Amino acid sequence: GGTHIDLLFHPPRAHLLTIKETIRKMIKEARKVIALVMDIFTDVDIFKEIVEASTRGVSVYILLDESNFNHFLNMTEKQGCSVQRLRNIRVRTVKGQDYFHGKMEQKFLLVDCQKVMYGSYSYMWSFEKAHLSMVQIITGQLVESFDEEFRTLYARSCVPSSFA
Amino acid sequence: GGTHIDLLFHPPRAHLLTIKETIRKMIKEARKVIALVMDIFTDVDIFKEIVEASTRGVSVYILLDESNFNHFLNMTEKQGCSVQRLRNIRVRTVKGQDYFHGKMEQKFLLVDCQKVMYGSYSYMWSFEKAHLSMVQIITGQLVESFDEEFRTLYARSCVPSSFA
Ligand SMILES: COC(=O)[C@@H]1C[C@@H](O)CN1C(=O)c1ccco1
Ligand SMILES: COC(=O)[C@@H]1C[C@@H](O)CN1C(=O)c1ccco1
Repeated sequence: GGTHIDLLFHPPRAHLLTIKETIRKMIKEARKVIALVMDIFTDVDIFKEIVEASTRGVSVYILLDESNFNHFLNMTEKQGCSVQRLRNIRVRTVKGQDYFHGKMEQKFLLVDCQKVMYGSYSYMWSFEKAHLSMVQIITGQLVESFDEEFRTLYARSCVPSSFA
Repeated sequence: GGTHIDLLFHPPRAHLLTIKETIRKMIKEARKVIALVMDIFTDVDIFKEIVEASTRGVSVYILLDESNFNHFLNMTEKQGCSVQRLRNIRVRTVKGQDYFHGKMEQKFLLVDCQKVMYGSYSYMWSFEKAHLSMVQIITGQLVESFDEEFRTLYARSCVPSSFA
């Protein structure tokens, strides 16, 4: 087996779902595991879908850029929905080399070791309404390289300071 | 023919060249055309390579995020190297929908309609020294989709205001 890749764009071009609707669909259809690497995560709709998935029993692992993590924490506080009290979600932070903050500038979503969304869309209102972006939907062989990269990032991640 | 994809990382993992050395190599080996879509372009080494390519006769088309274009202009002024006086380089800007600036958040390099570098590396010192990032080197069938996306972006681009 090879690798299959479909492109999606924001705004949409020659496909039926927006990128955001495709993210929510990927998450709603997850059976086993969600592995997410994201620079900035403030989009409440996407967060809700991930929380719902975790309540069905899906194991969710989230790696967030350290410098922007406060924005995720602010969003989860506003929502009354602490990741520390959700048993099936683990969140850790990843940073680069400071000099000015070094950042984890990689974004992808990996579901059931089966499908990846890889591209320039960040989970924020601005990507739904303001920015131009594109992603690949990847299935097949190359997915295993994303699994390996998620594990690689996970190994260099830290428990966030906030958490006890 | 299908599509072939190799991953590269910053910092490097199981490959010989850094992403930046691979960018310079792609550019130095271009025979015909370079098509670049970039959010922020301040890296002087990469810029030098693109100028050299244009002086060999390579047609270079650069699409830059509008909101960050001043940073490119500042870099080319510091370098004494105006894109308006280089006959084989065209530069245009692309913007999103403002509300706060909407941005073109897509980055890729497309050389000779043959090879693409697609991923999270921006052409700035910070990506060489501080940030974690990854790209794909793509060849084969999927390259034609990047060609089509470059043309799509180009059609929605503007002459930058500075230029006369
Ligand atoms: C599917 O929803 C949309 O495409 C909306 C509809 C119109 O408001 C344009 N738009 C944008 O999101 C956008 C982002 C960058 C440039 O435009
Ligand atoms: C090939 O050059 C490098 O990898 C340098 C060497 C060491 O200084 C680490 N590094 C980084 O660029 C970096 C970016 C994010 C985290 O580390």
